[PDB]
Amino acid sequence: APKELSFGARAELPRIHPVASKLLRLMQKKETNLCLSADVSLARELLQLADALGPSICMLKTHVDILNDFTLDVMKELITLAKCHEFLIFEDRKFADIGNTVKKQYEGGIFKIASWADLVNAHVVPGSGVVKGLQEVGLPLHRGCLLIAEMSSTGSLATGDYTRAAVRMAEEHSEFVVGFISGSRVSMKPEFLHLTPGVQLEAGGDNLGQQYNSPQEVIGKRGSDIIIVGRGIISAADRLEAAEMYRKAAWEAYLSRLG
Amino acid sequence: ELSFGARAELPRIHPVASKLLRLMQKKETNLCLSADVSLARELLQLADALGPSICMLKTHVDILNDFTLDVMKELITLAKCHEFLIFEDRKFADIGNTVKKQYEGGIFKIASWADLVNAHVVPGSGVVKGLQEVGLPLHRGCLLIAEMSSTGSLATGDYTRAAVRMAEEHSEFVVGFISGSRVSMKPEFLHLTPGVQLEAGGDNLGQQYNSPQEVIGKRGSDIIIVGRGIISAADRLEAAEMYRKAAWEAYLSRLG
Ligand SMILES: *c1c(F)c(=O)[nH]c(=O)n1[C@@H]1O[C@H](COP(=O)(O)O)[C@@H](O)[C@H]1O
Ligand SMILES: *c1c(F)c(=O)[nH]c(=O)n1[C@@H]1O[C@H](COP(=O)(O)O)[C@@H](O)[C@H]1O
Repeated sequence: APKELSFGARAELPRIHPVASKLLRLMQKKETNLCLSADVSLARELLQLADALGPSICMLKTHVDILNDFTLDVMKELITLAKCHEFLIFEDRKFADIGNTVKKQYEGGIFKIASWADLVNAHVVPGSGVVKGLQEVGLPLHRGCLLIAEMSSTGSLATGDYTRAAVRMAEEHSEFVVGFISGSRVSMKPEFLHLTPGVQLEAGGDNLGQQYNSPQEVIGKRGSDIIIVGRGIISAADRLEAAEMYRKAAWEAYLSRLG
Repeated sequence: ELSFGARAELPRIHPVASKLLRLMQKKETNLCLSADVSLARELLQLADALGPSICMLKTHVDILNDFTLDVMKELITLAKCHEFLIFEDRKFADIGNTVKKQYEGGIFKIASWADLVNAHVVPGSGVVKGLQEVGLPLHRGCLLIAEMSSTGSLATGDYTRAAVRMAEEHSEFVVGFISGSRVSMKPEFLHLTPGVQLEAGGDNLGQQYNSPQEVIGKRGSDIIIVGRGIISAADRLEAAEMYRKAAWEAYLSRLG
């Protein structure tokens, strides 16, 4: 490992992607490395959470394909909230098709994901055509992408050579790929962000293969940058205080690693 | 090697698989049309004209600019009229808890109109577990993606073997594979193969093509999935018939 740089300093690296630098600078300014996984089915609840929790988060992660009442105008309201509170919007679409198809899934259809999503993510299983296809729409739109190097779930096949393949692909598409979904630091290059889902304060899982680790384990011991938290926050009675708990945990773990 | 008709009757066969296998036998088609178009009107006109020639119509509804559930109602009507299955090529690849909602809910309500969906095995078996919580009650089936057609695909070796084990352990819901060749020896499982064209080639974004004769005849797969080879042709009906006769003959020759 080389000497660890603050988020603010990483935001200035020669090879940093513009989207990554925007993110890094608001993380430093706001003292948050928390990404909210806004896993709700109603546009109202999504906008209520984005508004109240916006001050506490660096990023709001969406699954637009589970919103019962999606319209583009809800994403307009979301963008306003993103601009007011200063967070990025990440559509967790986990693209996993051939380049020719992913291009259309990203740009078109009802969702027009590229129109409103600062970031998206993609699996590397199809080989590099998946990134090439996404790039063709993402680069003109000044967007970035995360590659899924590891998954949080039991029996995940994103291990060993697969994970190494994700890193190699990220390096080769640095004008579009800004980092990873992973459970650990997976690249030594500080220009890359590491975002980690499967995070809760308490040990446990769900009944469908999800596994949880703590913010201190993920950021502190495993070297990731940002925790992604859904149910840990969304299921809590006071979602604001839960968000603050996770923010303070992830931030302190980052400071101590720095540190 | 058993005929499609005989496989439809296998003791372990899923009811979706046997409905498919029966209509494949009856219609003499093992062609799945990959209806990769962005307009509902074009999708519907393709399904109607090409319906008699296909055993399955594969959609990407997330590419349809004018998706509505009424469009899917109109597609179901044609599916019943011409006798084909509807396959949403949604290539689910998230944790079990998420795919459940992506499959049942949101705008698309995929489970309400899709006979079949597919899923990547990368997340581990929870992806199947979550999908089957919605699909079993609705009497749907699922295909697991054991191999991909694209350049640099990581769905090889131990990955493919994992997909096969996962299928066999979820045989109540999983009916087969998306693969480039036969990956399983169990005749209850369907093999469907994308990356198929009559001519050698690929595209500019990593797609690779093999012929129906190579895929069905030499590699032991059951059904070809064909998109651009048909959709980009002037006369889509004659293109479909060319693909049908190729895939059908190749099957008969392997059966012989
Ligand atoms: C995506 C992914 F690629 C993983 O490896 N793990 C993972 O959980 N996801 C998605 O992240 C969120 C986790 O939410 P939680 O378990 O905190 O509620 C979910 O959106 C899931 O889709
Ligand atoms: C999906 C998949 F998992 C593969 O391994 N290969 C593959 O091509 N797909 C999808 O199949 C269709 C092939 O279309 P064509 O190249 O004939 O137009 C596409 O819908 C692609 O998404």
